[PDB]
Amino acid sequence: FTIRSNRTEGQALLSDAAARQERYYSQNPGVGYTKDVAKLGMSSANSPNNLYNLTIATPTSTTYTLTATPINSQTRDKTCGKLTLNQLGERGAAGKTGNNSTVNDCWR
Repeated sequence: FTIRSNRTEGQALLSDAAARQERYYSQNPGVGYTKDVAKLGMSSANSPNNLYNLTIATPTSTTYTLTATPINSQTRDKTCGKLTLNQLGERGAAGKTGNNSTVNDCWR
């Protein structure tokens, strides 16, 4: 249960939620993406071991940015902090986005 190993759970929270966004959109034509985790078929915005909490922004009806914020013991993760993922598949960490060393290492 290193901070580093625990990041896998945060990454998965985001990737799984992105897949759910695409399904929700397809299942609900004309409605757009959702900020409600229940509509994604999730019973909690927390990751299974309560290491990250998922929040969702939908800047437009056809875009979303997912944020996994460390909670509980994972708040010690100063290096990677909040992980992010959007509808384009762009990954982020520690306030940065894209194909760079900081983001890439945080997604390992």
